[PDB]
Amino acid sequence: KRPKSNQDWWPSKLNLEILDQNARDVGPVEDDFDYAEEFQKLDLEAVKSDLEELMTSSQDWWPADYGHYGPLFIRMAWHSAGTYRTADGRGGAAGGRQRFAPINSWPDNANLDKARRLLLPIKQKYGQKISWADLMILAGNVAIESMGFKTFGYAGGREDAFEEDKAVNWGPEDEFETQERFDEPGEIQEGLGASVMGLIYVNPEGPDGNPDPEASAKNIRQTFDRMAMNDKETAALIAGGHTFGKVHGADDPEENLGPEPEAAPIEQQGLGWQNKNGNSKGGEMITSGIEGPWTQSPTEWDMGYINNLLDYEWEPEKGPGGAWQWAPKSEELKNSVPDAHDPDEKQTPMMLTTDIALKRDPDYREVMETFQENPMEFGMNFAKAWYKLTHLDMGPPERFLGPEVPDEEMIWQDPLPDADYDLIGDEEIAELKEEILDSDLSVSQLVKTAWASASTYRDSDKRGGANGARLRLEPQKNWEVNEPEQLETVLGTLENIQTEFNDSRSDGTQVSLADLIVLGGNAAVEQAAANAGYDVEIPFEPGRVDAGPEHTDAPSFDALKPKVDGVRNYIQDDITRPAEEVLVDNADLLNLTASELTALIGGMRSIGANYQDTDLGVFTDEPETLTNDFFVNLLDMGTEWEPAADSEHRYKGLDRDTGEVKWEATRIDLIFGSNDRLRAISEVYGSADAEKKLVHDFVDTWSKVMKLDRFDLE
Amino acid sequence: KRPKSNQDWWPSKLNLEILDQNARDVGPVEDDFDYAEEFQKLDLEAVKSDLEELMTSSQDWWPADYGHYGPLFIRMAWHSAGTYRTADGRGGAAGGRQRFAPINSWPDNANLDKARRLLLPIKQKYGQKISWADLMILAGNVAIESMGFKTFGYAGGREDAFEEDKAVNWGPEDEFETQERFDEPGEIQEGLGASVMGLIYVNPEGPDGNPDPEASAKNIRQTFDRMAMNDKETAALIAGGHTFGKVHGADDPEENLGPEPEAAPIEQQGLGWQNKNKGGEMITSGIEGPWTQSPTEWDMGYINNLLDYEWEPEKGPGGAWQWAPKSEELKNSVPDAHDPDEKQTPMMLTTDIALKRDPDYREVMETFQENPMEFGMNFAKAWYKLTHLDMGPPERFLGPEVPDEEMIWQDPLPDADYDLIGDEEIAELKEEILDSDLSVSQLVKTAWASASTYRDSDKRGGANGARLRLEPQKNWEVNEPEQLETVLGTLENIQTEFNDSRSDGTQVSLADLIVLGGNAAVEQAAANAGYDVEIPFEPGRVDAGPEHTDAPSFDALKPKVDGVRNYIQDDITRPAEEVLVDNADLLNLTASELTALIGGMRSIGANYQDTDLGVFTDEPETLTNDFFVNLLDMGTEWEPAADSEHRYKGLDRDTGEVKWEATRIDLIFGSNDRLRAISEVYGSADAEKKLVHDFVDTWSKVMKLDRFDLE
Ligand code: HEM
Ligand code: HEM
Ligand SMILES: [C-]#N
Ligand SMILES: [C-]#N
Repeated sequence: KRPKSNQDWWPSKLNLEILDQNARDVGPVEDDFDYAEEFQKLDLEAVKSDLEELMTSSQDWWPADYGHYGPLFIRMAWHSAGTYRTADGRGGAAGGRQRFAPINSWPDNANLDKARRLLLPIKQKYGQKISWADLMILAGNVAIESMGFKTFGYAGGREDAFEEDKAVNWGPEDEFETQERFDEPGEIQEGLGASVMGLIYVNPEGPDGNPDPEASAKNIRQTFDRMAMNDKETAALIAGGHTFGKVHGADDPEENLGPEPEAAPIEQQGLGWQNKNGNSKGGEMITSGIEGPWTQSPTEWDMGYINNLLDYEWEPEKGPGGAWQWAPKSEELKNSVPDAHDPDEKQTPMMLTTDIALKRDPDYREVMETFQENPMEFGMNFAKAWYKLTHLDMGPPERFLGPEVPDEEMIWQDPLPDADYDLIGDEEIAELKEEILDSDLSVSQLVKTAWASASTYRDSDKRGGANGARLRLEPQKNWEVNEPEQLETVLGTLENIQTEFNDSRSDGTQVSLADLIVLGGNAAVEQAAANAGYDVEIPFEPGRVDAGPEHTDAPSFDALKPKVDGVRNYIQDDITRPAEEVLVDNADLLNLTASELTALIGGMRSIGANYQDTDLGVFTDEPETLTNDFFVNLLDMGTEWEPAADSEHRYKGLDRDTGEVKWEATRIDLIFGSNDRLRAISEVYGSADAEKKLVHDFVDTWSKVMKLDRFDLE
Repeated sequence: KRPKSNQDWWPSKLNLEILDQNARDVGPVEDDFDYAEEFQKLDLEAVKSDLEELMTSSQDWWPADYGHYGPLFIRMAWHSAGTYRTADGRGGAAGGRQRFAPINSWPDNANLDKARRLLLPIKQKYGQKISWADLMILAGNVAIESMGFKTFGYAGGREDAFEEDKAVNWGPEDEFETQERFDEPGEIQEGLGASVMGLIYVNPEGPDGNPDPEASAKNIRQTFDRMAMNDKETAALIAGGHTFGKVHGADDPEENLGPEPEAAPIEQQGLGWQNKNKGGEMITSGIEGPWTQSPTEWDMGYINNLLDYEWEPEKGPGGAWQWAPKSEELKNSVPDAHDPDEKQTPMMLTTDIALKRDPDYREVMETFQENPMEFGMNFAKAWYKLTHLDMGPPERFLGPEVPDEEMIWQDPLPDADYDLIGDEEIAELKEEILDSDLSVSQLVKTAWASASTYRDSDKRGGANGARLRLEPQKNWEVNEPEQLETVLGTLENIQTEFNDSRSDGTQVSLADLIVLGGNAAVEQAAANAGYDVEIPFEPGRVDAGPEHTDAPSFDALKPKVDGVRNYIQDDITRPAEEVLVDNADLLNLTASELTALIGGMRSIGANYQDTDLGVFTDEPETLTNDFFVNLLDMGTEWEPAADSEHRYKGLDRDTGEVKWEATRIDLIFGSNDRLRAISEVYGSADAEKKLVHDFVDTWSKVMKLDRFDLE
């Protein structure tokens, strides 16, 4: 059978596998592979020409509807980007993970296995020059362009993943197509981007399977908001997308489709949902279980969707696949659309509950009305929304590659300004270092502020980080965890240094507050190491700039607000999961391994950079001195631990003999002495001759985090 | 909550996580870390001195029984080594994995969390110079020596792991202390080293919890045989071990002990089994009492108590089955473990009575009782074997306490009493091999047959020694005996002619010729494809003889499935691809290395019985990426072959004509989501050179796995 899992024996066991994913890159790609460099060698137009030709090259094993695969490719692209969540920046099209379980087998991705398979020859032809991730989005773009609508732009640069993202929690359900995340529409459990397990956003038949358009709109609005889209963008995307193609449900998928890819026979070679006698029979194609086209010309860009939806009355009915769908009352639309496969037959348009939701909901209705009255505005909004949808997880403008990248930078790219001055050199760096350390700022203050600046970075969607010094802007400047009042004091002192440095120059050289924050942190770490007798020189990369409020969507940064911060021993008093689980989730966003996280937390506790300057986990008699005291004292059996009475997050470390309170700590600190694997790391660092190693490892991790958003080396 | 793993949604999904463990080494240790070099700097005597002091240094949180922790440490070491299984070489003491789930929380390891904790100060004092794995065995040895019994030897060199071994299947049960693996004692499901989930070998109360000693003996016999031990070794180890210490069962563990370590509160800091209502009231197994009158002294006390008195079964204070003496001569004959002023009566386990009631064990025990010197030496030798079985060949045994005598279970190798060949001679032999009547396929198949027996679990097997030419390997079905003899015959003639033509004292071994021939053949296959590759070759392998080979012990290395040769035994229970992954793990391969290997190999064509299964190329013996290009071609449709148990047919989608034949070994690379992603890379237009180089790198890595003398 299967070798089982510790997770099965102990469901509550800390999920360190997510951090192990950061210890190596699976797949056959060399260590020195530079995708950006490879994509630069690609003839994008040649790939687009091949995709254009593919659009009308029907393959017998999956005949193209209306002789054009374009709509199928748009759906593939929308589903690829559609899993994105702003909460943690996970999901999305950046790694092409629709190709792996569990996403490749979600019911909502039924038959996209065939869509991706149609693209295999092109992928093989261009090889490493174009990733599956980039290719899936490009196919969607070419499809839209080939059907009469010029796209807003396209950027390459999405490097392919070779496995699923183990850190994504898709929901609490134990079964696909079920929901245990909301009681009332618009009240979905926080952190989730969809209202049902296994679906992209919402149920096409309506909430809980009920054809209730009004209620459907509530979930549509909430899920799209959680995917960074407002009402106008949402309506533009749905209407633009459903302007093309059709839904498939010749019969009930529950009884007519074979196992999803992960459960299918080996001879299926990665495909799934085999149709019982007729996978090539387009006339009996089954995907969602809903049947019918939305418009009269499913392969042409026009106002057909908005017109059919708004200019006619619709009623809920039961389709041939047993699913809820809507049909028009009048016969003005009866057989007004050619059959997707039978040239001698016609079909009547249909609408989904989620489409009717756009007409019933007052706010959405207003948008659709305006679009209908102004087709130009409809196009403008759809083009920009499609570009946003497919590029929002790619990070800053520097990561957007290729000849089709728009000249206009969008706010959702969190753009950084150019430095209109000369960068400081080694001499200046050393001077600023001494000046910051000689200020009224302490080592703890400097470390805390540099961490506050860099710690917002998340590798999921490449947002956040120290470049830009957005820490000094809304909303970060007022986040509780950053201690607003304290932060102001530190920033003012650094700004004064910046001013004095800039005014003392006579050659055009200047320094940004962004660089001073990081440089101050580095100087403070070097100082703490020096206090312990170790001479360390942290590599410093000058060039960070200071971003302004005009180019910062403040509300969008709320998603980067930490609920738990291990370096600062901050635990929001409202979190549901155990603090250490959040700690691991956050560590993943910083691309840390379990060993790096351990060195970081342990080293940090010897410096003492806690929120509100508490002594939680500060197991040392000499604060601001980088040593392995945290581990030596944490592992000492002479101390016994227990939960603090009349407390929520505190534990007391008592002398096992006298009962004298020796230390105080939180679960963040104690997990390193409890979890089997973390304890093995702690034992290494807490050994007699491991101090120097811990110092070097702490410094290496500190430097790594400070540089996470510096793509000036990509 | 926590993300629901793909294995939860699809229980039958391939377990590639085991190969990912070979892709990265978790933990903080340097990439260029050499434990052997570090252990070499250790003052072993100083560590032993510290351990001897520790034996009588009682800690208040786990007070030593009889004022000596020796017996507890022996138990810790026996449990560390005792999970070893010969079937796959997994389990055992070599990585100190008793420290990680699930082993750290098995009921049989109750309170060893305290034993390991007692060793923490010594571990911290010596740091990287001594691993936990080495320290746990050393503590057991020092315990034994301190209590009056000289050990046969000790070797260091076990590198610590930083996580559990995900490839070990511990059994089918879904609950600890239950068994769904035997219907009759002595008939345990194959591949398992214990009769119950969560126990080391057997249930101390008896099979299925019945105090039946005769039946218990059947499970003892089978499980110890699965851990490489015969009747004399088994009896010596049990009697020797139980000459020391006691079993703890002050009350029922089911209701008096807190959660095991993995389930315990964070404040427990890694410990578990917190006693609810500890010393005088220690509860570990739930069985209570000493076996002997002097539990911290080596003597004949266990064998004498067992054989010289009659015992009867009863329920003890912890509610478990144990045996009490029927005579009052043994009443209150032992001092209480925490109070020398009070006394206790000895007890025996159903598994000890098993040694007296089973005819074969009884004969051994009678011999031991009559000859203490025979008992002692059998125990000393078996304890050394037990604790060193998974360390590999003699070259891996480190330190000043390694015995000069090498034992047969170490799979020893003879020294090379001659000068090694150089570049010029290597080239000559290479040419000679290629000029023979041996084909590229015969050469590759033979080298693979030689190198592929290596398993990283216990470091047994591999091409060094040329044991492929000896029993039992020369007769294994997978090795095609008749065909193998033709190849070895030709290489042996080349060896003879070369060795005779020399005068400077230089010689070449058959072990080296087999590998050199394989390398020359791969190079030729690459050249046929237009690529010039030079495979690194390391001379120095020797030819082991039957006297360096315990043949029966090598049957554990016999493959049920061989991916490179597309061999699938017709009796396997698991799907072929699951066995393939299990085997790949033993060769330390990642999913990508396995893919490069199988795909490249199919273009060469080295199949068992020279079949065309998975050989998706029009030009065999030519190293290309044809396997991938053809496997991924949608112009081909696949279906199981009618009336076939392992075959599939690849048909032209627009004709129905058969284009190819294949097994699940071949098709999994085009079915599994992750393997397909790897296959797509190699089947791309500009990936042939990369595949050739990746195949060569993997081939070379496998050829050198047992060369413990490089990196
Ligand atoms: C409230 C959000 C949405 C829901 C519930 C939804 C729903 C559905 C369903 C049930 C299908 C048919 C699957 C099938 O049977 O073949 C489909 C197809 C489609 N969707 Fe949507 N969709 C939504 C949003 C979007 C967006 C945002 C786009 C793109 C900008 C898009 C584009 C398409 C296209 C082009 C097709 C037709 C595929 C084809 O002809 O094969 N959808 N959708
Ligand atoms: C059929 C095989 C064996 C079985 C069923 C068995 C069973 C047990 C049980 C149930 C305990 C008591 C745990 C406790 O309550 O504290 C124990 C203790 C012990 N075992 Fe065995 N055992 C076996 C083999 C061995 C072997 C091979 C050795 C070492 C060569 C060993 C040495 C010890 C020692 C020294 C203790 C005493 C621990 C102490 O005093 O804390 N055992 N065994
Ligand atoms: C939906 N597409
Ligand atoms: C048991 N040992």
